[PDB]
Amino acid sequence: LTGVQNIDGKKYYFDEQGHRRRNYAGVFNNEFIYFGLDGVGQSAIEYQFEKGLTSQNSVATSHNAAKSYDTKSFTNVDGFLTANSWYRPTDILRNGTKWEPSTETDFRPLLMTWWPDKEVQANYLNYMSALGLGDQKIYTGASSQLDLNNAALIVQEAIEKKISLEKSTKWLDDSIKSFIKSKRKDIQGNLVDTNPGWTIDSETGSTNHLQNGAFIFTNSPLVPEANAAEGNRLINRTPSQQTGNHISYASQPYSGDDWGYELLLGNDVDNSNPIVQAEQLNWIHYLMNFGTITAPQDPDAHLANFDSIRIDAVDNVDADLLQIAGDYFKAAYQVGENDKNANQHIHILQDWSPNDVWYNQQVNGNSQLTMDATMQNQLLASLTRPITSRDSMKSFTKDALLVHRTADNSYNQAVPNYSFIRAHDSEVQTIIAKIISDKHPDLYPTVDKALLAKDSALYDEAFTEYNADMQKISSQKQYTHNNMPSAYAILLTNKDTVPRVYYGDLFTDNGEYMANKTPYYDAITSLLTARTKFVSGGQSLSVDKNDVLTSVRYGKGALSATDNGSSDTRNQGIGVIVSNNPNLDLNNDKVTLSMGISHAHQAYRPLLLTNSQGIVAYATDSEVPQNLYKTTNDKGELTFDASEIKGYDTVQTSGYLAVWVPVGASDEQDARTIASTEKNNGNSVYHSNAALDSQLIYEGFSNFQTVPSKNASADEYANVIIAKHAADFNKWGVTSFQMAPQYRSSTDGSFLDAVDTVQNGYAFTDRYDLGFNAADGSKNPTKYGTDEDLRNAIKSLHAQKTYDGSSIQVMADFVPDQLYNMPLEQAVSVIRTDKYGVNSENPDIQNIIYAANIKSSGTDYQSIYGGKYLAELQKNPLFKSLFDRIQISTKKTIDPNTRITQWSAKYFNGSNIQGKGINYVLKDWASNKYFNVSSNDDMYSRLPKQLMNQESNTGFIVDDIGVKYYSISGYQAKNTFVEDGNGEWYYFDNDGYMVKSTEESGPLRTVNASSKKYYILPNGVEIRNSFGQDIQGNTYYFDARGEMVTSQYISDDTQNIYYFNNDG
Ligand SMILES: OC[C@H]1O[C@H](OC[C@H]2O[C@H](OC[C@H]3O[C@H](OC[C@H]4O[C@H](O)[C@H](O)[C@@H](O)[C@@H]4O)[C@H](O)[C@@H](O)[C@@H]3O)[C@H](O)[C@@H](O)[C@@H]2O)[C@H](O)[C@@H](O)[C@@H]1O
Ligand SMILES: [Ca+2]
Repeated sequence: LTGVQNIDGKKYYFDEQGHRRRNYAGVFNNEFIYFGLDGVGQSAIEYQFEKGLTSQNSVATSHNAAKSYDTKSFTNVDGFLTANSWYRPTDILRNGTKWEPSTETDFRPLLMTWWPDKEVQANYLNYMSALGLGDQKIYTGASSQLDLNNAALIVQEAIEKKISLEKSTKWLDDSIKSFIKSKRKDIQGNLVDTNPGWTIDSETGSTNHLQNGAFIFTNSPLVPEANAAEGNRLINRTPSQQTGNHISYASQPYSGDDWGYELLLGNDVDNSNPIVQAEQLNWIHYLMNFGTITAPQDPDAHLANFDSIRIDAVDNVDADLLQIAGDYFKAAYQVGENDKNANQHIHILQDWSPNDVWYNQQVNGNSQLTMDATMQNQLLASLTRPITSRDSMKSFTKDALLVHRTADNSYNQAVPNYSFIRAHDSEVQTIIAKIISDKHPDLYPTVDKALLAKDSALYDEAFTEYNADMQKISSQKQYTHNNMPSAYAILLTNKDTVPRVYYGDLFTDNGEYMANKTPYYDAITSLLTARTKFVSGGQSLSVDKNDVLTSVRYGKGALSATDNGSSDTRNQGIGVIVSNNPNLDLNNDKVTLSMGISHAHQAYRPLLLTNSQGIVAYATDSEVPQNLYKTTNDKGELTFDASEIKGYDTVQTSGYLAVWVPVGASDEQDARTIASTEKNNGNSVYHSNAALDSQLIYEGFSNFQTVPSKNASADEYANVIIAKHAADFNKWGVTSFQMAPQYRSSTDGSFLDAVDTVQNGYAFTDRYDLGFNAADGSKNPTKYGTDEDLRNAIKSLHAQKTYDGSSIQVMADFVPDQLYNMPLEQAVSVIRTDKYGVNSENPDIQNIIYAANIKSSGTDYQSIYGGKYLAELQKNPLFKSLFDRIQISTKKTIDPNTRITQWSAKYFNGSNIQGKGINYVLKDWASNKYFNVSSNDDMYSRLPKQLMNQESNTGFIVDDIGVKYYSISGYQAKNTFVEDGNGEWYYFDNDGYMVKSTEESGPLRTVNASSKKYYILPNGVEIRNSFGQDIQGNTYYFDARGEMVTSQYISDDTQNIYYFNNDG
């Protein structure tokens, strides 16, 4: 059978293929039929909407009309209304039994007396009915307007009685907010959001962001105060892309890739805005003078200042900031003059992209130290990986390493760098999340998915496993790093690098600060003090035929194996042996430590050695038994037998580790070198040399440190423990103490940093608040301590003095990228995007108005200190070059003339998706304009006419000329689409009349001079997800938006494909 058929008094269409069709329109045997989803024909002549209007004027609309139309009587966001708007009516139905004038505090939720369409009204009624206040009747969007209105009166009676009983409306804010986010069962049987336009479910777009979605803020004439200047909101200005275009600075062996992207986390700060760039400078000046600024009455306030900064998230922010900072330290502390001044202020980059190393060198001029990621990645791959996945030791002599150490024999050649093995983030968090995954596949089956979980009970569980696996032998380490002391032994003996030690190597990553040691503490703290006494001179790496790494330092004064050295050489210069093979069987093969010829016929003793029991550590010459002493031959070589070196499997080593030092060193002996005072002509601020290698960084925190409970004793707080243990860090050779960010944390759980169990300080609302006491004067700390406790930690570290007589530096975590959890809402124009700022191309969310949490309180410490010192600094001659500098990305100078005391949306690139819902800002569907109460401009819609006690009618009205529609608010449809409760779409033209196709002008129609073609029946029904037949017999398809498809193949329900060409 083909064509039109009556099967059981019902019309069906069978195509020319014989297939029964659904969602097909056409003129068949001179009759216009629409085969709906059923596959059943409906008459495309007969109107499908209930004809008629109902007045929204009631006996009660005179009373429930707003007393004042002005902002006073409406809660609002910059004049706009949201679903959580409350308003003051003229009268209150007090206790459900009398109309009384409203007082100044008699506000009620807008949603008690007005809804944006009938379906929301229906759902509200059934929900308030679930709480016992509403009627049993179960009204739907299908039920009549008049019934819904009367039911809202019965609900209102019940609300008012409850309010009179409580003498409070707080319970109603609670219940309406819960209604707005409510879920319900459906026909499918799955839970769905009741009100999708008011939840994250409507915020659909790209998932490529840490928080599953992003907005870019853009300008729009509806919102004057959130609009940025022209040439601001620059995106993705990484060091590689700072100019506007990617630039590889890398040469033949090395990569010049960029892994950056602007929108990382939170609310994204526009660091391309010159006023923001000035406020970033002001914040650095505040940190570098924190003591003198916060405790002016303390005579020692000048000892409680920070000395250096680490730049955080370098790949995510405008790279102009690196120059701004590098200028400040030249202006303030003359770091450009010589190594002596440079090395007193050691800054570091979190520069993960391979190109950044070379950007830093060529453009940056080394104002901050790059990380050696090639060293980190190689130490991990060759030793820490379990046996299956492990690289050969021979990889340490490869070409792709940043600093070749096989033949390093000179100063001022290597790129100045810091190298490390682990970070608060790097190689800690990922391991925990994998444990969560391997224990709970039901919640997070893929490893990446496990990262994101915030449950306190999930971390506690994952950590008892993590801690237990760290105690296991290397062959049974399922998650923890193997060979950790072997890695630290290479790192701490290497030349031309500033090593950084992670807190969580020495201590447990979780629990009380400094309270529990790792299995590695003895090995690593031995190496740290030994570095101070022996590690100096040139270096060489080798690997013998058995893959045994031998790293040698020749001692101060000697730069190669054939160098005779100075008087300092003899008792300096360590040698290290590492194997990564648990079954190493040397047999007849010999391992050789070739110390220098400067070290011929010389007694050596062990610092570290591997047993089956673990690693033995000898702290002095006299702790070594005399048979373990070994003397070098005439060439300066030590030789080892299978009786000494074999494969091991302990907690601390897969393979072998040994460290040998020359006998007879004094206790006065320090291997470190004083910084040069000679003037530096070079582009770089730092130089890789003996004085710089004398430095060492200690990352003094972990994410998963337990957070001192509300009534914690004074000595749980980490900054107090730091002050106690100040001498221990100096003993370890620490010259730069990298503290945690000290900023008051968010507790909201938008991210892992924002979790109340681990409030690390990277998630903050008020950058200037380092734990100042509360308003009442009660002590109110951060995770680490009060402002007092911080100032005292800084003084204790400053009181410690290193080998050159200078203080131990204290480093601030400089975090310019984002702000979290801002208190006030602002209207903003948004586009849905991914993390790169690429338009996710959602039609519904293009330049729409959103109520974003994006405005600071204006009573915070930002409001006190923000831009405060820019007036002072501009007047200082030393800072002239900073303020006159043309920045790379902006091509303008910094703008210190405006102060930022309240953050506003105009200073942000964008934000993560906040889950308010697209239609959270309220809007009349007929006029398609937003409500605004602060303005009577024509771009905004006036209040719904009922609320201003005017005549108001809603529904469809047939007329001698055509069909008009009025919304629930009482306004006429003009130049919009309108969905009926039946599910059908219609369109209304400029004249305010429904578009209907005619015999003379067929169903395929452009409507809005938009070049977009739709299919409209004689009903006025605009068909969607459907096929449309022409009078000529041509067939077109119309997508989910109703738009005609062109040059494209459409797939069908039954897997049938039709490919429609351009225009037809
Ligand atoms: O202030 C916000 C945060 O600041 C710090 O973190 C900043 C950086 O966070 C991430 O970097 C961590 C990540 O870096 C490397 O990831 C390697 C990946 O590189 C590519 O994409 C590659 O193609 C991938 O295969 C590979 O996985 C490290 O090796 C890894 O260990 C680290 O986890 C961002 O990605 C960076 O762009 C940011 O600059 C601070 O640590 C955070 O806690 C703060 O919240
Ligand atoms: Ca940014």
